[PDB]
Amino acid sequence: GEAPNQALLRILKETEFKKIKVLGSGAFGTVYKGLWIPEGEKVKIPVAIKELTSPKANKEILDEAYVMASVDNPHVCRLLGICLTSTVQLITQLMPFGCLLDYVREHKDNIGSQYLLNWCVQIAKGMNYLEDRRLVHRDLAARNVLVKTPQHVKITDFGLAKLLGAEEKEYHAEGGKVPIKWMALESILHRIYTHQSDVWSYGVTVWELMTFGSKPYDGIPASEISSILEKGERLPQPPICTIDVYMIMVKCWMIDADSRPKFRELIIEFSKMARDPQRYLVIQGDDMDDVVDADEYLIP
Amino acid sequence: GEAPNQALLRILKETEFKKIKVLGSGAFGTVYKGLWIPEGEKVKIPVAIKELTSPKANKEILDEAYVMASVDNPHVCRLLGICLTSTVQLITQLMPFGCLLDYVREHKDNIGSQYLLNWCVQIAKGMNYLEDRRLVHRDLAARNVLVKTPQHVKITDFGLAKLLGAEEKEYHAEGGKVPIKWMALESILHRIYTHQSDVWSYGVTVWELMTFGSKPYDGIPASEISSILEKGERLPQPPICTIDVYMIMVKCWMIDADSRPKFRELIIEFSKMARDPQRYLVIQGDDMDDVVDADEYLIP
Ligand SMILES: CN(C)CCCC(=O)Nc1cccc(-c2c(-c3ccccc3)oc3ncnc(N[C@H](CO)c4ccccc4)c23)c1
Ligand SMILES: CN(C)CCCC(=O)Nc1cccc(-c2c(-c3ccccc3)oc3ncnc(N[C@H](CO)c4ccccc4)c23)c1
Repeated sequence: GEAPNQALLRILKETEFKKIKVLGSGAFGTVYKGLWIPEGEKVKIPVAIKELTSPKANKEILDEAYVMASVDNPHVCRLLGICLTSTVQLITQLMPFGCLLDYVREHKDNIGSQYLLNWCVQIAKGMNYLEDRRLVHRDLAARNVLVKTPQHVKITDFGLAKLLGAEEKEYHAEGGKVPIKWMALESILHRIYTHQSDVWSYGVTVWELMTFGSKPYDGIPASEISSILEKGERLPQPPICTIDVYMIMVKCWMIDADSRPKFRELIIEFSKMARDPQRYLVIQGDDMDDVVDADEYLIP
Repeated sequence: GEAPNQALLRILKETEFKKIKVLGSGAFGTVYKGLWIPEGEKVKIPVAIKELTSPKANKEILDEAYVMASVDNPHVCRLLGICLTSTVQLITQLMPFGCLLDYVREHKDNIGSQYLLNWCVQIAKGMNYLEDRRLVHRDLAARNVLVKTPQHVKITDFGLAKLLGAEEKEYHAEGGKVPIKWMALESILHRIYTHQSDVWSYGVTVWELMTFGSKPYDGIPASEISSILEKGERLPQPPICTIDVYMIMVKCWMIDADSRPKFRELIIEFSKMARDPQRYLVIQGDDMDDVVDADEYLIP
């Protein structure tokens, strides 16, 4: 009827792995840095460990496990396993440089156009993988893209992700509590989510990167966003962005979802731009200008 | 009778230059970071400014000015000028990375053998220049070599330097107060200073670099150093040093000063070693070893 999901859910013993330090905490619970040492082999795998014993929350962690266990792509984070302790723990590959949002914020002065454009390509590849797997992410943002190395990023945080049937094109949400400033207008108005609603969020994610981590609609409270977007207002053209790049962003933000580009198209277009990055992003780097070194100023 | 010293002593107005920050203070006085802007030209020269009104000290500052004004070489710091304020100020090119001693101490983990050996060559070139100018430095150490860039260092601090006559081979000091752990044995015993006594100090300076800024004879008080050296004891072979390199150090430390190498020989020998650095210095860089990244550990 539909393709059997034959993904393997690996169960790990708590004794196999070692918590080293807390990486962060919040409403999601807390995330630890750790080492995972399977008894049989001589390997030590660096890992991130996530835990929250509420009933609804336990169901949600396992829903997140299902999705991470079912994805396998170089630009998306996979679940390594779970540990069934007093509270359930998710285990995944450590992404040492943290989320991309924080990375761009505290490396503005050393991030070149080659890296910005390559990230855009990589995220588009991960999303296209997810689309092929009939999976709608529903929470794409710079904070949900992690950095394994500065040249390799991965999509993560599938806590809102939803699978789709072969005979199904959208997902009608309920209750909500979704990040408003990253979601498509049809999602705000009618709680509809598509692969093309993820493309909107991709647009906003790209906007974050090009603005080096600025908050979208900084001065605006969530309740207005709907009407602003209804009026035809969008995120402004970032300083470093040529019209070429900003045109792609704007295309991701059109009312007619089918008019928006597909992730495979976005891969291609950003791939093209990555071949000649300084034509498409204008960055200063890539105090006074009359300064001269003493041993080039010779006796007059 | 002897070669006229036709060096120019440039006098600068205090209004020409701008103190930006104190770089350091001590018995020498204080040194400021600054910018020098000659009124006529559109240049802004980064400079270091040094001031101490004692009578003997004023004579000494001017003696230091004489020497710095009389040297011109890429591996020695020249005097740009002096400013005749309430107290006299020496002005020279800023060496932004500070003294080499501090540099090696706080970059151990990122200093490769190529840099260590090249520095050794550069210092030897500067000293050979000084020898040609008939000038005996008398205070060569890692602290008196400044870093313009990580790949270009310069000799400085001529406060003990002495000029020599064409018919003269040594300098008999008086009073003293000279750094004991860097000076040759004949200087400790008989207050004699030569170009070959500077070579001893060069040996100790190289030892500092190869030990990444260790204090020579760390546990020993100054009064013993004479007898230790008299007994045949020397600084130990640093961990990273091949016998080839340590042999050069030891040669710099022989009783018979004429047996010690000349700076021109030291230039050559270290130059040769700089062509294949990892043959002559063994450094680890140039936690566990069973660590494996999660996306190279595939499902068993
Ligand atoms: C609530 N979310 C929608 C927003 C997530 C933003 C966030 O705070 N992410 C986050 C928080 C804490 C840790 C990590 C994380 C890090 C990390 C490493 C160094 C410094 C800072 C963060 O590395 C990671 N590697 C893999 N996953 C990570 N976190 C996700 C959950 O965000 C995760 C999911 C499942 C299992 C393990 C970890 C991570 C990532
Ligand atoms: C007492 N001496 C035998 C030991 C000197 C060790 C020392 O403290 N040197 C020192 C002290 C203060 C400033 C400098 C210096 C720096 C510098 C820059 C950044 C951070 C730290 C230090 O840069 C310099 N560029 C040129 N000369 C410098 N100092 C020498 C006197 O050490 C100097 C001599 C004459 C005029 C100006 C400066 C310097 C160098």
